[PDB]
Amino acid sequence: ISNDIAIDLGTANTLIYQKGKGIVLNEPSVVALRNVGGRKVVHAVGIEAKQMLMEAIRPMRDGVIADFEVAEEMIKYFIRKVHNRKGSGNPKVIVCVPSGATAVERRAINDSCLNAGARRVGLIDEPMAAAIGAGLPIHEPTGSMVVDIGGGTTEVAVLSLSGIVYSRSVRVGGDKMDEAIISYMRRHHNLLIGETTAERIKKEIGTARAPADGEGLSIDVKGRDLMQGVPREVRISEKQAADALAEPVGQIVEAVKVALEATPPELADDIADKGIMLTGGGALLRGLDAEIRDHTGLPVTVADDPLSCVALGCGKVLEHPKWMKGVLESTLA
Ligand SMILES: Nc1ncnc2c1ncn2[C@@H]1O[C@H](COP(=O)(O)OP(=O)(O)O)[C@@H](O)[C@H]1O
Ligand SMILES: [Mg+2]
Repeated sequence: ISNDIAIDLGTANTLIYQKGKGIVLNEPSVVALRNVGGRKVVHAVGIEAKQMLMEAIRPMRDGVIADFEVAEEMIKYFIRKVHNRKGSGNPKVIVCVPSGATAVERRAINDSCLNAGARRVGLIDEPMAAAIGAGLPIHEPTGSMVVDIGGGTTEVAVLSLSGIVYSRSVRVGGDKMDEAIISYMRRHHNLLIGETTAERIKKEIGTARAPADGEGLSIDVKGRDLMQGVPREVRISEKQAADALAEPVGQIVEAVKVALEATPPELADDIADKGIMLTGGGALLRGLDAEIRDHTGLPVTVADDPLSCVALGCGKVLEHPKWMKGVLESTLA
């Protein structure tokens, strides 16, 4: 029985695919730090940390390693958590990393896996894993565009010839959408709300396009009054949430358009045929596909299972390592 794993080390969520088992771990990429005698201690990791949240730290939140020690501890914790005692002790590991990850960041990730016992580590770039999981024909000379909207980043890439031809990331994704909602409630309604409430609003009435409709549906939002601090409830409409999200949505649209203008022709025309493939959790924002379509004049398809696409692509590379080439940049023990 195998301990080989592929890790989607996301800005917001970490997923681990295990050989012969599938996705065995899907947890937020968060650590709870405790202050003990002026020292900071990694007290809890993942869903256990989120459930007890001490200071919250998301060490990968912006698509770069913010805290190396904490990121390493988080990686080791997750690897240890999925380890099977009755399985091999020296597994092969794949980790998905952002395209712009630096040598130092990549070395840190490789070392984390080697220090947890891996006999070999291969790194794969996020948009390649996303394309593979979305089922894009990244072997053909046909141009493909994938737009992966995650937590702290959106990555856009043009693929062909088993390779990335263009890639660019911007620090706008689902986190900035939540922050926009938090900011809207504070400035427009004098109401302090937390990330959990912001995410519920985004999922329930959040949308990339205002209702022609008028104001659309509405929900009740519970928070604390800004000046007072007393619990207060405020009704918010789909129109209002659309207003709140307009700015980060606009920045995601701009990222796609910037990528398009930088797309080396020939490839331009291969794109307007089958369009753009959206993946990542951020792609689940209602109407974002239509909004991108309307402002690029390009067709837009949302990948099946956009939250899991990267993990499933990594898993496919893990299971069928002969299927493709040098998608992996590898390091042995
Ligand atoms: N139904 C939904 N509507 C809008 N956003 C969503 C939905 N479900 C999840 N998300 C968002 O997806 C983002 C996480 O996407 P993910 O691809 O896991 O990011 P990363 O790979 O960077 O960790 C979060 O900001 C989360 O709020
Ligand atoms: Mg991701």
